Amino acid sequence: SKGRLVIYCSATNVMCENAAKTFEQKYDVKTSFIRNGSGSTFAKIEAEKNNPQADVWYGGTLDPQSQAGELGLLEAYRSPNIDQIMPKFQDPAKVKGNLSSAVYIGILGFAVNTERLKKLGIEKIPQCWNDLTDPKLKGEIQIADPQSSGTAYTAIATFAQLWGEDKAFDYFKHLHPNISQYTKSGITPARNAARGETTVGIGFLHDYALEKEQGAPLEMVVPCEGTGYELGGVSILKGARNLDNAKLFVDFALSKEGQETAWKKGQALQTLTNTTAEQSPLAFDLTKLKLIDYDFEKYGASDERKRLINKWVDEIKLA
Ligand SMILES: O=P(O)(O)OC[C@H]1O[C@](O)(CO)[C@@H](O)[C@@H]1O
Repeated sequence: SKGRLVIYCSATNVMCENAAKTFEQKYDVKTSFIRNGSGSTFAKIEAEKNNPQADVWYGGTLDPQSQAGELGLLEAYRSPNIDQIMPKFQDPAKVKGNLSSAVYIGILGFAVNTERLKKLGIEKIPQCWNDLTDPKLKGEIQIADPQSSGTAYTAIATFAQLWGEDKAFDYFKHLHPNISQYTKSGITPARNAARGETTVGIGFLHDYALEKEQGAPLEMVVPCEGTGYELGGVSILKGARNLDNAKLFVDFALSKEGQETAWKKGQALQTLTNTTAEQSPLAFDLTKLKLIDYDFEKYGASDERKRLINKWVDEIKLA
């Protein structure tokens, strides 16, 4: 066993486990992970900043990792594999120097349980963000909570960029009566839509694509007004105990093999950032989508992330 590695993972358990096992088997490193939301994981790393408990932060959305970079929580390391990453996303965070790197892309949207829709007596599948404010969807939608979930923050930032911040919060307020719960995890609305516990889930479409691929009666929607996206992040923690192995993990996560195994074995259907990697047949093609130019440098920062989340809690979660 060539050393150890502790991962804070913010992707799904199945993806994290497959990455940790594939790394351990490829490189003989004793690898373990702890899984938590992108926002939850940031708070934990910030809290542990004097005596870091993990070596790398893998998966989840980029914005909290960018914020961690800004706050001095990360250790800069540019993997030679960055040369293979889509040039647009080679060094995308607020603070340059690859404190954080982009390992995948996820499209924000929603999906609809077409069988439950029918039971609600609704015949039209919603096609726009605006449709989700219709009163007939009372208690029939779920979205995550940005206090824990990177997905929820990606949505907030997407809406602020689309409509302007004030209209974004107006949207949250009109959406609110249709939300049955603000979920801790970004993926929970996908799971509950798949279950038919809810009719509409808002989140990253590859999660819905996997439920669909496994039989769920879901129709995925890229909303007609346009939408944003996540970059999945990988970052080394400042003070990492196993630095060398952390660098090796970053290499692997940015590698053709490390990215392909996410969809080949890890049941994770994000679009890959390594231009030499084979994409899943179910991965979204960004060139075909109505996407805003999501400003990672701007929203992966405290003056947006802490401000908007605290504002979201004040005006939406409370009143
Ligand atoms: O919203 P959360 O809980 O931080 O999780 C975000 C992550 O969940 C996923 O959608 C799971 O596939 C990831 O692509 C994304 O990075």
